[PDB]
Amino acid sequence: STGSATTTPIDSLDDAYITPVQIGTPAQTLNLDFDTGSSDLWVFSSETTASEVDGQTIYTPSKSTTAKLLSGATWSISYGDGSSSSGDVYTDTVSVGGLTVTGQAVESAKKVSSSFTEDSTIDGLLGLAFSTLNTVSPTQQKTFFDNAKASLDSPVFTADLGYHAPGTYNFGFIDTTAYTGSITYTAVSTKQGFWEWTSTGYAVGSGTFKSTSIDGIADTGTTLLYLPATVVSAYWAQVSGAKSSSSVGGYVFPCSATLPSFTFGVGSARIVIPGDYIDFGPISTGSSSCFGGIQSSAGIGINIFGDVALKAAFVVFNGATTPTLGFASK
Repeated sequence: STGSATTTPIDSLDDAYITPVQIGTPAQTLNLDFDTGSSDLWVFSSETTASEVDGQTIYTPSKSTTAKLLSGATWSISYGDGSSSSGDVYTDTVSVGGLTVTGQAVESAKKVSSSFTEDSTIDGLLGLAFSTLNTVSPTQQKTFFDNAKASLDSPVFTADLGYHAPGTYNFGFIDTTAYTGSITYTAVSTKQGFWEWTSTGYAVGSGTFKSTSIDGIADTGTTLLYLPATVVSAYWAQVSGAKSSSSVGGYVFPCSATLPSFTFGVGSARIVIPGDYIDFGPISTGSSSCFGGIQSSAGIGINIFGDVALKAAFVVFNGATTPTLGFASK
């Protein structure tokens, strides 16, 4: 089997991407944030505290003939941005882009933090990291990908995120028309439950490539590119007037700037992030100070190849017995 679904930016900055997912019988379609940095499929639901719902579409298990309470199971998750959610669990039929999993754990939110409530466009998350990070207790649950894997033509999914445009998540096949040149594959460590890999270095603009190992995670659920302070300082030093602002929470730059590109290494290959992808616009409405899309990972504890980086590539998440990651230009 295979699946193919379009993923759409939630706003004009590509802050996140939503992908329609069918849950239950008859189908209830919710727009979920596919997140390769976590491993829970959770949804706004008929059980979510009413004051914490503001415009989201909810899953109502009582209206699904295939829903079954997973008795005794609870979940609770906290994300790197400080947001959180928790609740109980049902199993139900879940389909993405024509690919159907029966008995998928659907984690029903009883509580969500304010950032979730305030984002009316995101109806929940669909985790695509390794199932060892799943938070369901006392019986840990498998991700949608893990459940689908054995039925897939090939044990892979791909992320093809758009810049200010829709893109695609495919399951079970590699669309050879969706990228240019060849795919370069690189080793993955699953030790921390993430799609963790080591970039071979970077360049700023038309500058020379610096060969240096940068361990980080491929994370579709993080907006920005978070890298070591040395690397980030070298990038922003090439933008007149750019500075790190503790008051704003990272690097800002004059909105009048033209940003240089940023290149990262994948083995001997190179992925170029155009300067425009690094512009996240005014820090507040009407400001002439703009927020940067490359920020320091210092104090996160891990480097994160988020959407800024991933949307510059066609990315293969290879879930074979020995997982790997592939990157192609597009």
